[PDB]
Amino acid sequence: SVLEQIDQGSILKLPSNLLFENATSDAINQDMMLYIERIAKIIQKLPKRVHINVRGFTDDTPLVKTRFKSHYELAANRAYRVMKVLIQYGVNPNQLSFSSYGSTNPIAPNDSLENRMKNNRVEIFFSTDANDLSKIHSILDNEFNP
Amino acid sequence: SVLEQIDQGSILKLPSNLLFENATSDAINQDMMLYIERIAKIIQKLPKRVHINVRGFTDDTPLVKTRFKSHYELAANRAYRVMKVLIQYGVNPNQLSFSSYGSTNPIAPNDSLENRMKNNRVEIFFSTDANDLSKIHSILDNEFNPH
Repeated sequence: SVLEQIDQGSILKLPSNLLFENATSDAINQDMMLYIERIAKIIQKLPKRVHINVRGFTDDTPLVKTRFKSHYELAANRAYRVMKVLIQYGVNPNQLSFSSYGSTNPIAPNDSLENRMKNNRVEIFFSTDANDLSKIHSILDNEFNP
Repeated sequence: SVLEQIDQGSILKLPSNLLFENATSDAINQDMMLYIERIAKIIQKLPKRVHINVRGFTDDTPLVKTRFKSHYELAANRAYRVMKVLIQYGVNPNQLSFSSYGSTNPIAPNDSLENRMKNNRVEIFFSTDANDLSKIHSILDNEFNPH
């Protein structure tokens, strides 16, 4: 699915070759722009405390004819560009950040065309900074340990 | 107390204003490297399912003595350098990533130097990708709510 759940938040998975003109570009295709607007709009309906981290991943195919010096960098620029478009479409900048995994920790091994493709993605990870449990513990800790 | 807990994980706050040559640089002061080695040393006392994210934050002071074109970029490069020094000292690349908040999410209002200086931060966040509860919910959703 485009949507996956883990215990500390939600992940929207956007394949990089739908998003970007080519293997080393960070320019977003016109036909996906309003798909990102649609993500910005649904963000406006989420709990006030939601944080949105735009995450870049790449396969490990060596970089060729590009100003980008590493996968880390390509992934960073990609996640950043998607985050920028979310801001254009009205998302509060104080609810956003971007991240880069480069070619590390792939979804699939980098040994087929299909697999490398899965490793090429931007994930939009939705979580919150909740700390009630942490406050609870700390207050009880200070009360019951010296 | 360089350590803060939130319900999804742990936040280690680095002495960022000491680690970097100046506040608009991404070059680490070589004298301070021991501090990053120290952290690196301890990370291996953590299981490999732990994910380690280095994140950069800055004040909103207009950029000055730098090739970088934005706060987002300065904070990214700083988080990245720390991430790279962690790799240097043995931390597994497959557990590591870096993030930038630029000048967003200040911890203090940007309205005095000392407050501004508080907003320049590098932090390491520790978490996991646990999905038991989600799997449990999904199993029960398919069963009692089939589509």
